[PDB]
Amino acid sequence: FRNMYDKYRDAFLSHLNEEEEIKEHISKYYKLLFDYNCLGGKNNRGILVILIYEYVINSSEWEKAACLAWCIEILQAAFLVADDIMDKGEMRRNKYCWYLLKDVETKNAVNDVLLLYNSIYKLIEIYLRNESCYVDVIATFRDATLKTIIGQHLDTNIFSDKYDAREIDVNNINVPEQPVIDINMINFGVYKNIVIHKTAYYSFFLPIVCGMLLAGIDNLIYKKIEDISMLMGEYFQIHDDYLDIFSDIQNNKLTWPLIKTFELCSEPDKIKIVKNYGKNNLACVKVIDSLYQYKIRKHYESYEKAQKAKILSAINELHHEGIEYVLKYLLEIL
Amino acid sequence: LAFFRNMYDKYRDAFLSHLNEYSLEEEIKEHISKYYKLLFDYNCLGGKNNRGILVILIYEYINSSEWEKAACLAWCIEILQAAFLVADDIMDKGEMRRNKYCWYLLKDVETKNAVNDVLLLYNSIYKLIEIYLRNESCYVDVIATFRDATLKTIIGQHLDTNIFSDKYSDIDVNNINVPEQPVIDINMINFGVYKNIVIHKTAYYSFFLPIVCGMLLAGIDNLIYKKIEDISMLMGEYFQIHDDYLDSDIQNNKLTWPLIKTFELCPDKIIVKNYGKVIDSLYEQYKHYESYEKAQKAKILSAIELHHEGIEYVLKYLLEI
Ligand SMILES: CCCCCCCCOc1cc(O)cc(CSc2ccccc2C(=O)O)c1
Ligand SMILES: CCCCCCCCOc1cc(O)cc(CSc2ccccc2C(=O)O)c1
Repeated sequence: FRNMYDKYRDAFLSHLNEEEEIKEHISKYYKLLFDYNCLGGKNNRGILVILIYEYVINSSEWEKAACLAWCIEILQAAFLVADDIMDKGEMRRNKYCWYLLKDVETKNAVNDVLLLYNSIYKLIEIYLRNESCYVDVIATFRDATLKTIIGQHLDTNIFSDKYDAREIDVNNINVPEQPVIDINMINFGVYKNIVIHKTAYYSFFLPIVCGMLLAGIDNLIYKKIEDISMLMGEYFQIHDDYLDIFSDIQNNKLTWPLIKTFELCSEPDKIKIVKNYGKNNLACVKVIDSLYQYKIRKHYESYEKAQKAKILSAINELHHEGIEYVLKYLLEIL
Repeated sequence: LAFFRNMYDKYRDAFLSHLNEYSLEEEIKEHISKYYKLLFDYNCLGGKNNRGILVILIYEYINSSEWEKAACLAWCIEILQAAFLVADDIMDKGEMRRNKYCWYLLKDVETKNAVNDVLLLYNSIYKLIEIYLRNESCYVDVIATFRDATLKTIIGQHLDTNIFSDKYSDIDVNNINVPEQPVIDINMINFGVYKNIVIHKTAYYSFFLPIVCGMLLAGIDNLIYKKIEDISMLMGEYFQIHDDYLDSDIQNNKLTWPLIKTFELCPDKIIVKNYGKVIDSLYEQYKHYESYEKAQKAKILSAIELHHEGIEYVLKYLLEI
């Protein structure tokens, strides 16, 4: 996989490359945009396409599968660039975030998101325009992205001022909304709504469905895969929330640990939480951290056991030895 | 007409419905709606709608089902326009757009949302086209037209943003310290480059796309598309240049027509010390626009050798308005 990279980068660079001085500057820039942001990640989404396809093969077919696999990694790159803009991040994959670079800046990074994003659909035209799944593939990418955009919306706004059912001041361009958690949003239903949309569709559903469509599978097994994907996304974002404890607390994010602590702590501790969650002051966080007291460590281990079981149960009702093997596999390496 | 402007709520609500069919909780769905209805309303309405009407005109030159599909494409262009405006304002750090505050400036919105909202508006387009034209034979071609124009636009934007920048000289992935102070580069101050920028940044999506949209839906592939591409390239220029004439362009260190015309014509070049912060008085110093508009209008009418009385009429018409 990691070998095929240059081929797809260059095919798109080629597309762009049809005044000479200008063409040359464009290339130096866009090659870096690709290299800087597409390489360096673990590539789980990418390999998943290749694995699922394999288990459901001449060189031409790999060419097409590896294309889809790389298009996922591009999508990922686009999301990381955008998310770092939005969250005002510092570090990503142990380098500076793209937008932070003096030769890049926020102005270019925005434009670059749209570029990466659209690059995907061009590469799919180059390699799969004639395949019968073509239209379905481009649709999968579109629908997964839309779901991701909504999941991102929610994650950004769940505790925000705009969330009665007061509307938006199209005249207030000044003053800020003193980041303040909203106890009404601190429940599992909402969290799942965010986590499923923000991560499950593009991290699991998309790659699997890509590998399945190319292979010729529409059939009632896609909805089975959607549900497994929903389950995996949760299992997994929640894992991530467990680690980012050992910026989210100051970044005022809805996390699993936050919700578990809330449904579990005494009416007086809930108030401490509200006074310290998301605020700048270090005493405030050193303290949420100490509330995590309710042995969140242990409550995770309990959830991981139970959720892993829910995931395996749904996989065994799939009736496809090849896909079952891959998903059992990914659930070990995820 | 304002028949077009009437169809608006239908397409906005179709896409809002799509969202409202997601696996979410009712309270959450309600907030989502409130927000996205505003994103559409605030950014899609208020414009002149030339790109929109162009689709409807070209197509016309018809039962209700056909309008439904053509007005879809027409609105999709206006949504595209909305997304480009939102994005451009973030990039150029703008203040006012259509005589209100820019979307991203709003305290309930901020840069963090606006970015995400550009992607949402953009993708909304392709969903609307699935809804209204999934079964049409031109479907695949239509979605590609939108894709290719966007890509050209994106490149045009890249150029417009960077033509005078530090990296364009005869990238440091470790420098994150406030950017270099902006300086024009005399090497870039020529017509070739400017047409490169203006063609890509505006011509494909403002002219080519809406015309090709009206053409594909109508059943025209044929060798007349490349004719339309060229007219479209020409109009793009004719028109960005007009906008340069009305023109914070000097202040924003932008490559403009007046800048290039003055440069090829003017010790005065050493412009370099004041552009991007008297430039104004260098312009009244050196009428040349009125000369170009007469010549370019002629070049455009001459190309409209199209052999199609219906299309020719509309293009002659748009060139007036
Ligand atoms: C339109 C707005 C875009 C919204 C998209 C939000 C993106 C955040 O969702 C994520 C959540 C996670 O838990 C993990 C990851 C990637 S794994 C990863 C993580 C860090 C570094 C490298 C990698 C790597 O393997 O490539 C993504
Ligand atoms: C993602 C890459 C970023 C893309 C950036 C593309 C730049 C888009 O900005 C513009 C370009 C133009 O050539 C003209 C206009 C104003 S026309 C207009 C203005 C306000 C209302 C209605 C209209 C109308 O003619 O319908 C704006």
